[PDB]
Amino acid sequence: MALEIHMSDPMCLIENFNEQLKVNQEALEILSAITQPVVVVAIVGLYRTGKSYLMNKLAGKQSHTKGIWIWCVPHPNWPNHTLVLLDTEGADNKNDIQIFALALLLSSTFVYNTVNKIDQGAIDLLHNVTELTDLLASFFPDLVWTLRDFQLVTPDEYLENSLRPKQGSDQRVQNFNLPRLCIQKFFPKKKCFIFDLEPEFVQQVTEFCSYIFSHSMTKTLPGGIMVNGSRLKNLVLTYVNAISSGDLPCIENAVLALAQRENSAAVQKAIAHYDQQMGQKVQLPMETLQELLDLHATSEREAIEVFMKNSFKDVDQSFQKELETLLDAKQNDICKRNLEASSDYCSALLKDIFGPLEEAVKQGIYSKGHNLFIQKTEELKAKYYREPRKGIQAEEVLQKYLKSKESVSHAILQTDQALTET
Repeated sequence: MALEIHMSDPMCLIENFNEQLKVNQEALEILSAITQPVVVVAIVGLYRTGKSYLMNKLAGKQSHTKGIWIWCVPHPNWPNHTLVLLDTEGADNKNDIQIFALALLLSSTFVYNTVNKIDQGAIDLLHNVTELTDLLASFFPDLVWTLRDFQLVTPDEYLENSLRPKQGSDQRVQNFNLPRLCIQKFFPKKKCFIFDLEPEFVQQVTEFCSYIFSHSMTKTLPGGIMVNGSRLKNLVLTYVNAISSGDLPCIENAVLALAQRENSAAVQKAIAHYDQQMGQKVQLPMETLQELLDLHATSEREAIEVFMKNSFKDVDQSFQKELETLLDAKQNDICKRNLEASSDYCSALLKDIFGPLEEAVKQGIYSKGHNLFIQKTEELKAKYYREPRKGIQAEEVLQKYLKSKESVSHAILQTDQALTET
């Protein structure tokens, strides 16, 4: 089951309106339904607003300030891959650093979109967002630093030269090297672009898109764990609830929370499959108990397989043992329902087979006599035993009914013997 989604316009994902970080639930239902692997490239534009121009070129064809906006499009070069675009723009206060580090945590490519040239303020700002996403192999996202509006030096050498530290040890050169060295090791792969309709300006914006479409990889987690639309939803809920609660987002707790949710979903898909198979193949008045248990075993082994194909790092087999106890409870319930259905069905058979019989004795039709009453009851037991499928509780309910009619049979014998003497 694969559901490919293509949306025409971007939506709001995280809201920083007022003071609390609110999550747009409608954007999560669209994201969760995505089954393909996602390539999340986050676009963060500082200072001047860029009318989300880079986001539209990456999508294949309004203000995104205090919050993150998401846009899911199919990858143009990678088949069966979903391109997820995150756009956000913003001395800037501390509330925008939280959403920038969020976009950095959710992304596999971080597009830093500033203006003019690389100043100390933009480096200090990028250094600040890397601290909220704690860093304590290749799951770190790559940096794409774009510069708008402007000894031959290439843009790549400029970015590598804008981060080259100067030797020294005073508390004003160390503070000059600390942010420029903290992002040197944070982003292992770096790329720089210089921007300036003009026929030459689109040349740099297309090779920027060609670099994003050819280099940006599927987002992964520590442990070689590919991320799709469902797992990115849990990453957002884990990271947002971490920031909104005052905690620093730890990544080892995000993967455990994701594992505990995919396992809870696994035991539900197993029970759902078991309920479907059991509800479609079982009519309660079964012929024999063994035929009901064989139906349960076939549905049980299929449910266990559905769990194993959807589980993810089952800790101590706690979810598998939980599933096996629920299946055993359904085995005891269906066997109890099988006996009740056999008793209730067989009770309705006696009301119709012995209905006219106990109604005939009420009018004294055997008050002759009794030898014709025992042979008529015996005749009705042959019709009851030759019913097509009545369950396994057929013998116990018949005897329980016959022992309740002993007083009626003894009374007919008294009347039959009372008139033979006269």
